[PDB]
Amino acid sequence: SFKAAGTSGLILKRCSEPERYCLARLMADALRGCVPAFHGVVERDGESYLQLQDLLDGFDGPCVLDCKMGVRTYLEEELTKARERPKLRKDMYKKMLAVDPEAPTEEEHAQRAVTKPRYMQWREGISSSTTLGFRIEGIKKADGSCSTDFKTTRSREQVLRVFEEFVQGDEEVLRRYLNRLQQIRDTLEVSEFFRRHEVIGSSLLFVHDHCHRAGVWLIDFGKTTPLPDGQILDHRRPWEEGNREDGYLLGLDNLIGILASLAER
Ligand SMILES: Nc1ncnc2c1ncn2[C@@H]1O[C@H](COP(=O)(O)OP(=O)(O)NP(=O)(O)O)[C@@H](O)[C@H]1O
Ligand SMILES: O=P(O)(O)O[C@@H]1[C@H](O)[C@H](O)[C@@H](OP(=O)(O)O)[C@H](OP(=O)(O)O)[C@H]1O
Ligand SMILES: [Mn+2]
Repeated sequence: SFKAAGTSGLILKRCSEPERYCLARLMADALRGCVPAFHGVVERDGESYLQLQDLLDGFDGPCVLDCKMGVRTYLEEELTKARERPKLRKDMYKKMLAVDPEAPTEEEHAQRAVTKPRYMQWREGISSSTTLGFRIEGIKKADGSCSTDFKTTRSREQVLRVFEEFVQGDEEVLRRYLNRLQQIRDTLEVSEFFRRHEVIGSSLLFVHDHCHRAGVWLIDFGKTTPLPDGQILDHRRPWEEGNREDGYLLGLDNLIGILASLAER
Protein backbone atom coordinates (compact mmCIF):
# COMPACT_ATOMS: atom_id res chain seq x y z
CA SER A 1 0.00 0.00 0.00
CA PHE A 2 2.98 2.43 0.60
CA LYS A 3 5.91 3.69 -1.53
CA ALA A 4 8.83 6.11 -1.20
CA ALA A 5 8.32 9.69 -2.39
CA GLY A 6 10.96 11.84 -4.07
CA THR A 7 10.51 14.83 -1.81
CA SER A 8 12.15 14.74 1.59
CA GLY A 9 9.79 14.04 4.49
CA LEU A 10 6.91 12.67 2.38
CA ILE A 11 5.42 9.23 1.66
CA LEU A 12 3.05 7.77 -0.99
CA LYS A 13 -0.04 5.73 -0.27
CA ARG A 14 -2.14 4.05 -3.01
CA CYS A 15 -5.05 6.44 -3.72
CA SER A 16 -8.64 5.42 -2.84
CA GLU A 17 -11.55 7.73 -3.53
CA PRO A 18 -13.07 7.86 -0.07
CA GLU A 19 -9.63 8.54 1.48
CA ARG A 20 -8.74 11.24 -1.06
CA TYR A 21 -12.07 12.96 -0.44
CA CYS A 22 -11.56 12.78 3.35
CA LEU A 23 -7.99 14.15 3.41
CA ALA A 24 -8.95 17.04 1.21
CA ARG A 25 -11.78 18.05 3.50
CA LEU A 26 -9.54 17.53 6.58
CA MET A 27 -6.83 20.05 5.41
CA ALA A 28 -9.58 22.71 5.66
CA ASP A 29 -11.05 21.35 8.87
CA ALA A 30 -10.37 21.90 12.56
CA LEU A 31 -8.70 18.45 12.44
CA ARG A 32 -6.05 19.56 9.96
CA GLY A 33 -3.23 19.34 12.50
CA CYS A 34 -4.46 15.96 13.83
CA VAL A 35 -3.90 14.10 10.54
CA PRO A 36 -0.91 13.76 8.11
CA ALA A 37 -0.50 16.73 5.77
CA PHE A 38 -2.04 15.87 2.41
CA HIS A 39 -0.25 17.42 -0.58
CA GLY A 40 -2.32 16.04 -3.45
CA VAL A 41 -2.15 13.09 -5.78
CA VAL A 42 0.69 11.97 -8.09
CA GLU A 43 1.02 9.13 -10.66
CA ARG A 44 3.76 6.41 -10.50
CA ASP A 45 3.93 3.27 -12.67
CA GLY A 46 0.49 4.17 -14.11
CA GLU A 47 -1.30 4.32 -10.73
CA SER A 48 -2.57 7.09 -8.37
CA TYR A 49 -0.91 7.89 -5.00
CA LEU A 50 -1.70 10.28 -2.17
CA GLN A 51 1.30 12.44 -1.25
CA LEU A 52 1.41 12.36 2.59
CA GLN A 53 3.58 13.69 5.34
CA ASP A 54 5.76 10.92 6.70
CA LEU A 55 4.78 11.09 10.35
CA LEU A 56 8.04 9.28 11.34
CA ASP A 57 10.29 12.00 9.81
CA GLY A 58 10.90 14.10 12.94
CA PHE A 59 11.78 11.09 15.11
CA ASP A 60 15.04 9.29 15.96
CA GLY A 61 14.35 5.51 15.70
CA PRO A 62 10.62 5.74 16.24
CA CYS A 63 8.42 3.35 18.19
CA VAL A 64 4.93 3.14 16.60
CA LEU A 65 1.63 1.84 17.91
CA ASP A 66 -1.49 1.63 15.71
CA CYS A 67 -4.85 1.67 17.46
CA LYS A 68 -8.03 0.92 15.34
CA MET A 69 -10.74 3.26 16.53
CA GLY A 70 -14.44 2.49 16.95
CA VAL A 71 -16.84 -0.08 18.30
CA ARG A 72 -17.73 -1.05 14.75
CA THR A 73 -15.13 -1.73 12.06
CA TYR A 74 -17.16 -2.35 8.90
CA LEU A 75 -19.68 -0.20 6.95
CA GLU A 76 -23.43 -0.90 7.28
CA GLU A 77 -23.54 -1.48 3.51
CA GLU A 78 -21.43 -4.63 4.07
CA LEU A 79 -24.31 -6.09 6.15
CA THR A 80 -26.75 -5.35 3.34
CA LYS A 81 -24.39 -6.97 0.84
CA ALA A 82 -23.85 -10.07 3.01
CA ARG A 83 -27.58 -10.75 3.03
CA GLU A 84 -28.47 -10.30 -0.60
CA ARG A 85 -25.17 -11.51 -2.06
CA PRO A 86 -22.69 -13.07 0.43
CA LYS A 87 -19.04 -13.24 -0.66
CA LEU A 88 -17.69 -16.27 1.20
CA ARG A 89 -14.22 -15.79 2.65
CA LYS A 90 -12.24 -18.96 3.37
CA ASP A 91 -9.17 -17.27 4.96
CA MET A 92 -11.37 -15.53 7.53
CA TYR A 93 -12.78 -18.99 8.41
CA LYS A 94 -9.32 -20.50 9.31
CA LYS A 95 -8.32 -17.71 11.73
CA MET A 96 -11.56 -18.28 13.69
CA LEU A 97 -10.84 -21.98 14.17
CA ALA A 98 -7.33 -20.96 15.41
CA VAL A 99 -8.46 -18.45 18.06
CA ASP A 100 -11.72 -20.39 18.76
CA PRO A 101 -12.70 -23.81 17.33
CA GLU A 102 -16.28 -23.42 18.68
CA ALA A 103 -16.67 -19.91 17.13
CA PRO A 104 -17.93 -20.82 13.61
CA THR A 105 -21.44 -22.23 13.33
CA GLU A 106 -22.16 -25.74 12.06
CA GLU A 107 -23.01 -24.08 8.67
CA GLU A 108 -19.83 -22.01 8.61
CA HIS A 109 -17.82 -25.17 9.37
CA ALA A 110 -19.62 -26.86 6.48
CA GLN A 111 -18.94 -23.87 4.10
CA ARG A 112 -15.34 -23.43 5.40
CA ALA A 113 -16.01 -19.72 4.97
CA VAL A 114 -17.68 -16.75 6.63
CA THR A 115 -19.03 -13.35 5.55
CA LYS A 116 -16.76 -10.33 6.12
CA PRO A 117 -19.21 -8.63 8.56
CA ARG A 118 -19.44 -11.88 10.48
CA TYR A 119 -15.59 -12.07 10.60
CA MET A 120 -15.26 -8.39 11.60
CA GLN A 121 -17.90 -8.76 14.39
CA TRP A 122 -16.18 -11.74 15.97
CA ARG A 123 -12.84 -9.82 15.80
CA GLU A 124 -14.45 -6.90 17.54
CA GLY A 125 -15.71 -9.17 20.33
CA ILE A 126 -12.52 -11.11 21.18
CA SER A 127 -10.57 -7.86 21.17
CA SER A 128 -11.39 -4.65 23.03
CA SER A 129 -13.32 -3.07 20.14
CA THR A 130 -16.85 -3.97 21.31
CA THR A 131 -16.42 -3.18 25.00
CA LEU A 132 -13.90 -0.25 24.88
CA GLY A 133 -14.39 1.20 21.37
CA PHE A 134 -10.83 0.71 20.15
CA ARG A 135 -8.19 -1.96 19.83
CA ILE A 136 -4.49 -2.30 19.51
CA GLU A 137 -3.48 -3.60 16.05
CA GLY A 138 0.31 -3.52 16.07
CA ILE A 139 3.55 -2.17 17.42
CA LYS A 140 6.65 -1.38 15.41
CA LYS A 141 10.05 -0.39 16.49
CA ALA A 142 13.27 0.79 15.07
CA ASP A 143 14.57 -1.95 17.52
CA GLY A 144 13.30 -3.60 14.32
CA SER A 145 10.81 -5.69 16.16
CA CYS A 146 7.19 -5.59 15.19
CA SER A 147 4.15 -7.41 16.55
CA THR A 148 0.55 -7.74 15.49
CA ASP A 149 -0.11 -10.40 18.16
CA PHE A 150 -3.02 -8.53 19.79
CA LYS A 151 -6.14 -10.32 18.56
CA THR A 152 -7.30 -11.35 22.09
CA THR A 153 -6.16 -8.20 23.84
CA ARG A 154 -9.53 -7.19 25.33
CA SER A 155 -9.55 -6.26 29.03
CA ARG A 156 -8.85 -2.68 30.09
CA GLU A 157 -5.89 -3.98 32.02
CA GLN A 158 -4.51 -6.06 29.12
CA VAL A 159 -4.63 -2.87 27.04
CA LEU A 160 -2.89 -0.85 29.79
CA ARG A 161 -0.15 -3.45 29.96
CA VAL A 162 0.50 -3.14 26.23
CA PHE A 163 0.88 0.66 26.51
CA GLU A 164 3.03 0.16 29.69
CA GLU A 165 5.43 -2.00 27.67
CA PHE A 166 5.28 0.38 24.66
CA VAL A 167 6.32 3.52 26.65
CA GLN A 168 8.96 1.61 28.71
CA GLY A 169 8.70 3.90 31.74
CA ASP A 170 9.17 7.18 29.84
CA GLU A 171 7.05 9.60 31.85
CA GLU A 172 7.58 12.46 29.38
CA VAL A 173 6.34 10.38 26.42
CA LEU A 174 3.26 9.34 28.31
CA ARG A 175 2.49 12.88 29.49
CA ARG A 176 2.87 14.12 25.91
CA TYR A 177 0.69 11.39 24.48
CA LEU A 178 -1.99 12.29 27.01
CA ASN A 179 -1.74 15.98 26.30
CA ARG A 180 -2.02 15.26 22.59
CA LEU A 181 -5.06 12.94 23.04
CA GLN A 182 -6.86 15.56 25.16
CA GLN A 183 -6.29 18.19 22.44
CA ILE A 184 -7.40 15.74 19.72
CA ARG A 185 -10.58 14.95 21.67
CA ASP A 186 -11.31 18.68 21.91
CA THR A 187 -10.80 19.20 18.15
CA LEU A 188 -12.93 16.15 17.26
CA GLU A 189 -15.76 17.56 19.42
CA VAL A 190 -15.92 20.83 17.41
CA SER A 191 -14.89 19.46 14.01
CA GLU A 192 -17.43 19.98 11.23
CA PHE A 193 -15.99 17.00 9.32
CA PHE A 194 -16.28 14.67 12.36
CA ARG A 195 -19.96 15.42 13.19
CA ARG A 196 -20.92 14.79 9.56
CA HIS A 197 -18.93 11.61 8.85
CA GLU A 198 -19.10 8.01 9.95
CA VAL A 199 -15.49 7.17 10.86
CA ILE A 200 -14.91 3.45 10.47
CA GLY A 201 -11.65 1.59 10.05
CA SER A 202 -9.38 4.55 10.98
CA SER A 203 -6.62 4.47 13.56
CA LEU A 204 -4.73 6.65 15.94
CA LEU A 205 -1.04 6.26 15.30
CA PHE A 206 1.18 6.83 18.38
CA VAL A 207 4.81 7.66 17.60
CA HIS A 208 7.70 8.26 20.06
CA ASP A 209 11.48 8.05 20.32
CA HIS A 210 14.25 7.74 22.96
CA CYS A 211 14.61 11.58 22.79
CA HIS A 212 11.13 11.75 24.39
CA ARG A 213 9.44 13.17 21.24
CA ALA A 214 5.84 11.94 21.10
CA GLY A 215 3.06 12.55 18.57
CA VAL A 216 -0.33 11.09 17.75
CA TRP A 217 -2.32 11.41 14.50
CA LEU A 218 -5.57 10.05 12.99
CA ILE A 219 -4.87 7.97 9.88
CA ASP A 220 -6.66 5.78 7.31
CA PHE A 221 -9.79 7.36 5.95
CA GLY A 222 -10.59 4.65 3.42
CA LYS A 223 -13.87 3.67 5.14
CA THR A 224 -14.85 7.12 6.39
CA THR A 225 -18.04 8.22 4.68
CA PRO A 226 -20.38 11.24 4.71
CA LEU A 227 -23.78 11.08 6.38
CA PRO A 228 -26.58 12.27 4.06
CA ASP A 229 -28.23 15.67 4.43
CA GLY A 230 -27.28 17.28 7.74
CA GLN A 231 -27.72 14.03 9.68
CA ILE A 232 -25.02 13.97 12.38
CA LEU A 233 -23.58 11.47 14.84
CA ASP A 234 -22.62 11.92 18.51
CA HIS A 235 -19.87 9.19 18.25
CA ARG A 236 -20.56 7.83 21.77
CA ARG A 237 -24.03 6.18 21.69
CA PRO A 238 -24.31 2.45 20.93
CA TRP A 239 -24.41 1.33 17.29
CA GLU A 240 -27.71 -0.11 16.09
CA GLU A 241 -28.04 -0.91 12.37
CA GLY A 242 -29.53 2.22 10.75
CA ASN A 243 -28.04 4.83 13.12
CA ARG A 244 -24.52 4.59 11.62
CA GLU A 245 -22.87 5.28 14.97
CA ASP A 246 -19.20 4.30 15.19
CA GLY A 247 -18.49 4.73 18.91
CA TYR A 248 -15.27 6.62 17.93
CA LEU A 249 -15.38 8.92 20.98
CA LEU A 250 -16.34 6.11 23.40
CA GLY A 251 -13.03 4.60 22.25
CA LEU A 252 -11.12 7.87 22.62
CA ASP A 253 -12.64 8.47 26.11
CA ASN A 254 -11.63 4.99 27.17
CA LEU A 255 -8.14 5.28 25.70
CA ILE A 256 -7.48 8.56 27.50
CA GLY A 257 -8.75 6.94 30.73
CA ILE A 258 -6.32 4.06 30.35
CA LEU A 259 -3.34 6.30 29.65
CA ALA A 260 -4.28 8.55 32.60
CA SER A 261 -4.51 5.45 34.81
CA LEU A 262 -1.13 4.27 33.60
CA ALA A 263 0.33 7.66 34.38
CA GLU A 264 -0.71 7.38 38.05
CA ARG A 265 0.78 3.91 38.54
N1 LIG B 1 1.44 9.37 6.94
C1 LIG B 1 2.06 8.27 7.43
N2 LIG B 1 3.40 8.44 7.74
C2 LIG B 1 4.14 7.36 8.25
N3 LIG B 1 3.71 6.13 8.52
C3 LIG B 1 2.34 6.02 8.16
C4 LIG B 1 1.53 7.02 7.63
N4 LIG B 1 0.27 6.65 7.38
C5 LIG B 1 0.31 5.44 7.76
N5 LIG B 1 1.52 4.94 8.23
C6 LIG B 1 1.75 3.68 8.65
O1 LIG B 1 1.54 2.56 7.85
C7 LIG B 1 0.67 1.60 8.57
C8 LIG B 1 -0.33 1.47 7.70
O2 LIG B 1 -1.25 2.70 7.62
P1 LIG B 1 -2.79 2.63 7.02
O3 LIG B 1 -3.07 4.12 6.63
O4 LIG B 1 -3.80 2.18 8.02
O5 LIG B 1 -2.75 1.76 5.63
P2 LIG B 1 -3.70 0.60 5.05
O6 LIG B 1 -2.88 -0.38 4.29
O7 LIG B 1 -4.63 1.45 4.28
N6 LIG B 1 -4.65 -0.13 6.07
P3 LIG B 1 -4.57 -1.49 7.03
O8 LIG B 1 -4.84 -2.76 6.41
O9 LIG B 1 -5.51 -1.38 8.14
O10 LIG B 1 -3.13 -1.25 7.47
C9 LIG B 1 0.36 2.29 9.98
O11 LIG B 1 -0.05 1.46 11.19
C10 LIG B 1 1.67 3.21 10.06
O12 LIG B 1 2.80 2.30 10.54
O1 LIG C 1 -7.06 -7.17 10.40
P1 LIG C 1 -7.67 -8.34 9.91
O2 LIG C 1 -8.32 -9.16 10.96
O3 LIG C 1 -6.79 -9.12 9.09
O4 LIG C 1 -8.96 -8.01 8.93
C1 LIG C 1 -8.69 -6.92 7.95
C2 LIG C 1 -8.83 -5.51 8.55
O5 LIG C 1 -10.07 -5.31 9.25
C3 LIG C 1 -8.72 -4.45 7.47
O6 LIG C 1 -8.71 -3.16 8.07
C4 LIG C 1 -9.84 -4.72 6.50
O7 LIG C 1 -9.86 -3.70 5.55
P2 LIG C 1 -10.89 -2.49 5.55
O8 LIG C 1 -10.66 -1.85 6.85
O9 LIG C 1 -10.63 -1.57 4.29
O10 LIG C 1 -12.23 -3.10 5.38
C5 LIG C 1 -9.69 -6.04 5.84
O11 LIG C 1 -10.80 -6.25 4.94
P3 LIG C 1 -10.71 -6.84 3.48
O12 LIG C 1 -10.05 -8.22 3.57
O13 LIG C 1 -12.09 -7.19 2.96
O14 LIG C 1 -10.07 -5.85 2.53
C6 LIG C 1 -9.62 -7.25 6.81
O15 LIG C 1 -9.33 -8.47 6.11
MN1 LIG D 1 -5.53 1.07 8.58
